[PDB]
Amino acid sequence: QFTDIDKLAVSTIRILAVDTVSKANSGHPGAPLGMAPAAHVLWSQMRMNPTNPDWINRDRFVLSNGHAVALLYSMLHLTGYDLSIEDLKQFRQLGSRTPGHPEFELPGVEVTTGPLGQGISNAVGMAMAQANLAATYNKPGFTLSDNYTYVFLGDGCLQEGISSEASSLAGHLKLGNLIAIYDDNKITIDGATSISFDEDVAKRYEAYGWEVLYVENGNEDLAGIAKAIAQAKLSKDKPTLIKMTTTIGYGSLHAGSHSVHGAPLKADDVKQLKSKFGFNPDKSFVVPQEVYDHYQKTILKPGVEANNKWNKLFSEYQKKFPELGAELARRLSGQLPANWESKLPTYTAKDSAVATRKLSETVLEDVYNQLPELIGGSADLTPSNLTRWKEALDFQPPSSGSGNYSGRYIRYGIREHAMGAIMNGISAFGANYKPYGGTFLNFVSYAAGAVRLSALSGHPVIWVATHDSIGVGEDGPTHQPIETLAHFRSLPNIQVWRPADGNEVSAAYKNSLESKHTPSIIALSRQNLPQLEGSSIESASKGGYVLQDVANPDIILVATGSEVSLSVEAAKTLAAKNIKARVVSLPDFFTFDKQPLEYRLSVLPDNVPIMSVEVLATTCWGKYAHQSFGIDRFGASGKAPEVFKFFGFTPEGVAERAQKTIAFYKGDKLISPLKKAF
Amino acid sequence: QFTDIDKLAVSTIRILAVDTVSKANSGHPGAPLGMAPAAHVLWSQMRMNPTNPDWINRDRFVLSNGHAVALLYSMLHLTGYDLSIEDLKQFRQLGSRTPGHPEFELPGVEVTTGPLGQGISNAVGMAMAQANLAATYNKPGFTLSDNYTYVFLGDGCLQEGISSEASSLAGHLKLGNLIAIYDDNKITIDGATSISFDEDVAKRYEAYGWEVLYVENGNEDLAGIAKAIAQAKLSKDKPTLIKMTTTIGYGSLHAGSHSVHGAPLKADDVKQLKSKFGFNPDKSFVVPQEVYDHYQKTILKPGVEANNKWNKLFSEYQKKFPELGAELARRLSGQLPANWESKLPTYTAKDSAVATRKLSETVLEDVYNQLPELIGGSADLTPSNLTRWKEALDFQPPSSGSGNYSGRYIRYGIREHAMGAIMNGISAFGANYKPYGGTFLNFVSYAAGAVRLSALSGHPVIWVATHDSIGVGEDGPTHQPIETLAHFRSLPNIQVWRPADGNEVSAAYKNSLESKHTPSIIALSRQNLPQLEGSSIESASKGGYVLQDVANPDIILVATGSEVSLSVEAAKTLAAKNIKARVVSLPDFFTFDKQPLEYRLSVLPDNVPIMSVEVLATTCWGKYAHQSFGIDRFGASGKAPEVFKFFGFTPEGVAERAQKTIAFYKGDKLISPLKKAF
Ligand SMILES: CC1=C(CCOP(=O)(O)OP(=O)(O)O)S/C(=C(/O)CO)N1Cc1cnc(C)nc1N
Ligand SMILES: CC1=C(CCOP(=O)(O)OP(=O)(O)O)S/C(=C(/O)CO)N1Cc1cnc(C)nc1N
Ligand SMILES: [Ca+2]
Ligand SMILES: [Ca+2]
Repeated sequence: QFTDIDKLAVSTIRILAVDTVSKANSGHPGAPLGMAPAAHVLWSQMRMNPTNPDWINRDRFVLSNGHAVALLYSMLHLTGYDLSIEDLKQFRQLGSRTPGHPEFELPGVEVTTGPLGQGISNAVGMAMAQANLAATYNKPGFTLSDNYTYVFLGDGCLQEGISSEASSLAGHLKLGNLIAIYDDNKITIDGATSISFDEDVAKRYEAYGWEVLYVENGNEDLAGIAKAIAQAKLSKDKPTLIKMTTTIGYGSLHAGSHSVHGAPLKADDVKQLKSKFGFNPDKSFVVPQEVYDHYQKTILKPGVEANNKWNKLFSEYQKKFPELGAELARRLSGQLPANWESKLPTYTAKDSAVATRKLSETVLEDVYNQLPELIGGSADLTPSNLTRWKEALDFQPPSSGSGNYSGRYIRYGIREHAMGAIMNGISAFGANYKPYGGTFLNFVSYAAGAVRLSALSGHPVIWVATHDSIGVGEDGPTHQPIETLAHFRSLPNIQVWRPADGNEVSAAYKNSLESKHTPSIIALSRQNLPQLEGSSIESASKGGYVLQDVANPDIILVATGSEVSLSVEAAKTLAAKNIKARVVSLPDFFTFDKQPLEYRLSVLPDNVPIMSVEVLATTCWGKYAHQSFGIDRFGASGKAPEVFKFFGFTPEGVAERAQKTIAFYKGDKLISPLKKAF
Repeated sequence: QFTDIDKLAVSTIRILAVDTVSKANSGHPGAPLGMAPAAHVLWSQMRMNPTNPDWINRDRFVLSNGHAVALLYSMLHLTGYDLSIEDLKQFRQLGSRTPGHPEFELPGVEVTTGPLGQGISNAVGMAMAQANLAATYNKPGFTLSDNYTYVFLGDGCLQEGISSEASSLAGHLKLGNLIAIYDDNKITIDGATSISFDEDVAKRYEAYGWEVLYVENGNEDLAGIAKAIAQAKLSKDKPTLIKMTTTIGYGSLHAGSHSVHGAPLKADDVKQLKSKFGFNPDKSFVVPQEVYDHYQKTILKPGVEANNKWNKLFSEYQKKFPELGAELARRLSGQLPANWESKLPTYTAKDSAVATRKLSETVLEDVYNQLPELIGGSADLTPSNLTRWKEALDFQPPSSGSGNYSGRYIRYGIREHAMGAIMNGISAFGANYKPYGGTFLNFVSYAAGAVRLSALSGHPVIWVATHDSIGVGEDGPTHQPIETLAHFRSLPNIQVWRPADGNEVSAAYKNSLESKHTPSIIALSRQNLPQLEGSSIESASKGGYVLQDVANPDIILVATGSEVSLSVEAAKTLAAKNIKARVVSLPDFFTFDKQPLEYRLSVLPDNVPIMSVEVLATTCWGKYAHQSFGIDRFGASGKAPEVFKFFGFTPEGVAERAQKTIAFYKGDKLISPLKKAF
């Protein structure tokens, strides 16, 4: 039952968003105006604490149509979050807390959106995390977890393939606490949706197993919107999509036109809009006191009290369940178990040779019990990635018969992109969730859109990327990575691990799991590799180190993964020719670059030629080596050993190129590629 | 009406594919065994010429579930293509004509598949190309174009978001000559589809506007498969999907199990399989003469005659329609109009400043009439990319009211990945089709899966990627490319143009359009840039050149796009300090690298420090410069000019770093980064 104060709040939201966009003379007024009614109704019935944006059991909201951020900033301010009118007055300005698209860093913003399709996919992950948390910690009389996951999205998100992947999986998973509101306004940047998007959205979502509800007049029907949301909560066995029809830019002289999608409304348009809603056309950023009072009473105080009651319930829970209570308390503090790394496998040169793919499997087997927050999965490559521990229980709806929500292994299906965004959502949920997902390194590229946000937002997600090179063999070039590592090494804030042996694999996992703000891609091989003499978790955790040292080397061979052992063998060939080669292992560029310059230079000093060895593109190696031996063309379908030889990657081949490099620089003064002039 | 010979052909296909996989001791026997009946029926009614795989009006077949390639190689051999049993006996071996996944290079293989979801998307493009060719050249009594586009796909392709994008668009486009057969075998690598994929596929496709037919017993129902295909052809207004249920690995002792998906069948399993079908369990690669005879009579001879009648029809067409006939003849020869480049815009330092985004629009406007094979489009960013010429007619179904199939502008919607694969399909169709698609550079990354195949297969598609950097301004970091260029510059066989001004933009388009085997990404800016003194189409067409020369320079400033003008201004600042700077423009790494070493060294010689300037990652610049001034962190939301200054990109900022570089190397012997030791 909504009254005049509710209508006033809606007008306030609409005008505040418009003023925000107008002052910036940049931004999108359309969707904010169209979705204001829904924002008011939804937020007014959400259980959250504006004074504690991190409350674990808060209902969560995701703006998948991120360009409509002026609406989110308006809601954040109006409902009590730490965002002021001045912040809104700095919308889209260098260094403000109000960037042109929602950023994870801001309190109240659950994830970074802007790239269409990501938000809704993130929400699927949030709902999955909630389901697991509840199934793992809830007890009779102690409902610690039961929040809802709300999402706003438009035609753009519905067209991006990632949302189809995520929605198909969400339907299979029967995520009944996931509720999405679709802004059905029939407009996109190119004009009417009919010119490129006339599918039956409702029918498609029902096909995924979603319940689809409708709100014919999303422009004014507050009760209808409220009723749809209420109904969505009743279908606990199906995620729900609410097709809410609205007029983009409602209120504007050009409402319903693509022109109001992403350009500020003209001054006179804003004036008539305000007058129309009973506001002074000559005033801006106006918030009637009655509106603040209303939200204080309907959202803020009730939210603070809900959080209060929850803290009381959790306090008692820890007394009732000391172990589970301490476990969750630890997770909420964002810390892994003390000395958890002690369970990471260690090796010596005496141990047998193992593929890093298998070594990875062993690490997972040795730490999954120690890390209850660890949630794994694979994009339909479980037997190939070796990402599922022996007695794992799959994350599935109870009715499946293949597992339940307390399960910790996700069957993502052939959906890399959605897996990437879902992991971001699981990570964003909190409670120290540590999601990891497996697939072939070459197909991690299918999820670049999501991986980029993992890096930008700082979601510590982990990609277990096996079959890292031509070592794949027979499957051929369409399956053999060449540009993949160079790509992500060029992406800020992402670890790109390529472990050479057992100890390096443990270091990769150690650093990846302890990471709080940096995602990780761990590139693994399927071919067997020997346990290197000189490797250790401690040294490899530095991203780069001297594996095999020698006094006054004639050359330094810097390599990664499978090529480190190759370089060690090449060193033997060189030694047989009275040539000294120091071998450097560079497990991770990112981690290495984080070390002090002093250390990095001790690894890659001046006065000695440095040649890199890695069976992938050489484009990214200029930062560490003078010359590079790699592959800058596509692969080949053939037995792995034969393919390596085809490309010249044999001990002799490396040694020969080392000799050429030595002769090439004889008599020259060499400077470490690490030294910069500014 | 199929008889015993047809059943024998199916058994021959099944066993040949199995033997092929077994000899390689690598590969996938599952789908080939399951889809053999459909392959026989489909191919037996396809109008194609095995003796001329390039016949423009041939019905086309795409194996979207590429891992099932043993089936395709079997069909190619059995039906008369230039592929021998020996070729099959070299399946998955280094250098053979039969790699582990289908490659575009092989005659009879329409596109490269293996990465799931690409094939079906490519097919959508092929059908679109056919529709346009027919609408453009067909005349009363002269039906030059009317072929069908057939596709085989499995659960894997249906799960990848790219196929949803492509299928949604295909439905909107009412592509009635597109017919897809879905291998509904309920199995994927992780096991039963029910664990991650239980959506209602039929309902979803009907929601897109596709007609969905069924074949309950795809293991034996030859007539049913034939009837489904016949029915599909009757619905000229809807693409058709045939849900054909089969048993994966039909015939194997382990049929129906995930174990037969991608591992050769054991020796004894193969033996019982052969005995079961009436073949000798001790013989391999057996083709009964009656089978060759049957295909000679039902496919090869009829195909040769159909191609013959078509050649006769086209010869008469050329006499009837001299102009249109010569036009199509030219296109079929794969050549652009003689001296077509004469229509490319040219500029001088006297012309006004223009954003390369706008310059691009002008090129398109000046050549679309000259190039009838040019087909453009945008992923819902037409007004932003400026990719649509003034009097263009959109490619749409006749019933749309927005255009028809003769239209040359595609409204791709927010579907970058599908746009990438669809352009590949349009390019692959032939008739010299030149598709180009626009979107923001940062979202080209959403289509990496397809772009990679553009490079691997060698489809000369063109991406008009606007808003190339922080110059984007207010939209912020989620929209500002940092790693994008570095990523694709690390990918073999792809041009990554970043034109600095008017002449460079024309050079970019000249090289991109004349390209026969290399795709292109043209990175464009939105900010205005001046017409450079020293630029020209001829010079820029070399990928790299000396824009502003000077005798005995103290430093060389090498830059791209918007940073070239910045470096020119920086040179003025340096000159004011009695410092000489030569300015080099590097529009395209790929094209530059193609030039003779002699030329490249003349542009980037020894004995002089070289500093690169580009507002993106520096990770890829080690190949050309000693020091690099770029951005290796994410962007910021703010007015463009302010963002540039924040990152220090002003004439003074570049000049200062140039001075640091000069001092850093004073007294040292410098070698061009271009010189290699091997
Ligand atoms: C294509 C596109 C938009 C479409 C707007 O349609 P919508 O239906 O989602 O909403 P409205 O109803 O509000 O128009 S908003 C937008 C941006 O770049 C803006 O962020 N873009 C470019 C864009 C392209 N591709 C991706 C992955 N993300 C994007 N943001
Ligand atoms: C996941 C996967 C396959 C699933 C097979 O399921 P399917 O239902 O399409 O067919 P079957 O019925 O024949 O099993 S086959 C396959 C490969 O790597 C093989 O090419 N892969 C790994 C893979 C992952 N992701 C992408 C984009 N492409 C791939 N090829
Ligand atoms: Ca819309
Ligand atoms: Ca299948």
